[PDB]
This record gives sequence, structure tokens and C-alpha cells, in this order.
Amino acid sequence: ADPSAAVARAFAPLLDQYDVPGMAVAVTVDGRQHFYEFGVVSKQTQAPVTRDTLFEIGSVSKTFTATLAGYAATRGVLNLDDHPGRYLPALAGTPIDRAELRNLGTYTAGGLPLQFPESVTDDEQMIAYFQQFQPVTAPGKIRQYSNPSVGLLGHISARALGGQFTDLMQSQILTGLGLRRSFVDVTDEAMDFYAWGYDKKNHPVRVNPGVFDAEAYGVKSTTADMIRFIEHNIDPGALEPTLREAVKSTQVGYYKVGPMVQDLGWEQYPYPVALDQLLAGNSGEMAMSPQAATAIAPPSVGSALFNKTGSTDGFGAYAAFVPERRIGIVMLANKNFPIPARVTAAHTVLDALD
Ligand SMILES: [Cl-]
Ligand SMILES: [Cl-]
Repeated sequence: ADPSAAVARAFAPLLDQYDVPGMAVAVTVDGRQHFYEFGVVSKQTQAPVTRDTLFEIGSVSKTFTATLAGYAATRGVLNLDDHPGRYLPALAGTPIDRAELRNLGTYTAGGLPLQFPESVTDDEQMIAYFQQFQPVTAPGKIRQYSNPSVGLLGHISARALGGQFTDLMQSQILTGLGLRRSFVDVTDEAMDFYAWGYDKKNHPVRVNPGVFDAEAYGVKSTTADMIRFIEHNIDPGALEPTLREAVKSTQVGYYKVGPMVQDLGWEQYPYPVALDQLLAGNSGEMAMSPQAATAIAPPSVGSALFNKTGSTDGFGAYAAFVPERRIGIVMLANKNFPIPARVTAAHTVLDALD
């Protein structure tokens, strides 16, 4: 039940192998938290990574956006079967308005691309982009991983709840979950803890501003906070009912897509799971290309694993947990290094428990 030896074998070699300046890992095993840090937050300062170092989690942010959408749905300010035009009047009657909010959250809205075109740089251009978008397939049939897609779901969740996404996410979700060192906008105080990321040429970088950045990939967090978030997902029973249902809402499977099941936010697998099936579900093809999606009833009994990868130009992250086993792991790193290496390391550690 002690993950330390497995973490040292699985994670420590990664820094030299992928030229990663710094990395933080936390494992939870039946409520006991284990923290491991490697390397440095900055090549210039050489200050050590700690469990309180802020890293960009990239698309792991979509699990928080799903939680916000689940909070909105539990409150009844929105329904996942609604269409965008009920909340954004300028989108009523447009082709994307055939999609339901559930399709936006599962990347099945009709072929929204990975990223906005470079010409979309503000809210006006965002509205016009969605008005003009011509879907390449019917909703619910094709999964195409998409930042604009989950971005729009977060924008609509904020509009429904009657506030700014950043303020709602910070106050109702992050603070509500006890994540007091997690931010969409890092405060002046917490800035001292924010690592630098290191791009392909080893230049220090942080995530650039973009449309729907906060909504799709903009959270900064620490392993101390992210392991608490994972523990909420493992057992949300201690949460106040609104947040409890918001968390549970991210664990409902909606589509079978080959070896993986698509939730809002999380992606799920049976457990135990062969690493090969986890690698297949987390492949580059899965993230880059259209995949046939089959609507299913939610799987619900026995053991399941939930995960989400995330990256920015300078950072890489991975989170995975198994509620029935009360085990979970998060890795945050200040280099975007290959997802298969992240998944393999994390799977090896979880497999070594029991
Ligand atoms: Cl984008
Ligand atoms: Cl920031």
C-alpha cells in the first residue's frame, strides 16, 4: 500500500529521459496521501519543485469545466439536453444549435475542431465563428477532441449561472472543493509558486491567452490541491450535496469510443485494465482524428478507472483514479513530454498497489 518504491522506479527516470526540468507526483491510497517531487521549477533559479508548486494542467482543466457544468445542471439553471441558443441568443437557429450541451461536453457536437482558427481572437469573433460553423457530421455520432467544444459548454454554464466563468470557477468550484491553491488567474500572492514551463527549444514559457483559455485549458494547480480533487472524485460523499452531484456528474459514461468511454471531462476504462488498453484510449489518433462514438447507458458497477491527460506548450499533466479501490495519482511536469510515458508511469504505480 506504499507507492514510494514504484514511484521512484516509474517517475524518477523520466526527467533525464525527456529533459524535464521538474515534476511533482501525488498518490492517494485509502485516504493516505504520498507526495514525491523531482527537479526544479525553473532552470534559471533551480528552486526545487514542491507539492505547492503551481503547474499548468492544460486539458485536465476540462474536468473542472465538466464539474461546473454539473453544478449548473444540479442547480437546474441548465439541462444537458438543452441547445446553445437557449442561453446565447445569437446562436439560435444556427447549424451548431442542433447540438445539445451534452454533445459539447463529449466532443460529439458535429466536428468542432481541436482549436479555434487563428482568426478567432475575441468574444465577437467567437460568436461569429460558431454562427458560421458548418458541422461535418450529425451530433452524437463522431467524437472529435475539441477545445472550442468544451470551451463553449463552460461559457454557457457561466451564462446560465449568471456570472463570469472565471469568478464562478474560482469561488463555487475551486474554493468550494477546498482547492485554495488552484487558479484560472494566479493571484499576485501565489505568483511566487508558479513554475516556468519549458518548450521544445527549452525556452521558458507559460500558457498564452486565447479564446476560451480559462474554459478549456487554463487552470493552474498543485499536487496538494489536485490530489484533494482526486480524493473528492474517489468519494464525493463528504461534499455538500450541490458539489457532490457536480462531481458525480463527471463520472457518467455517455459514449463508447473503441477502448474508452467518454464522460463529461473524464475518460473511463474498466479496472484492472491492461496498460495497452489505456495507451490505445490515450493515443494521438484518439486526440487528433474523428472516431465513431456509440451512445451507451452509463456503466455503474464494479471497478472503473477514470483519467484525463493535459498539456500546454510548456507543461504536461496526467490524473487517474479508481473509486472502488480508493487509489489515485496525479503527475504535473514543466515540460510537455509524450503522453504514453505519463500513462505508463502512472499505470505502473497504480498496478503495484495490491
Ligand atoms: Cl483553441
Ligand atoms: Cl495566470
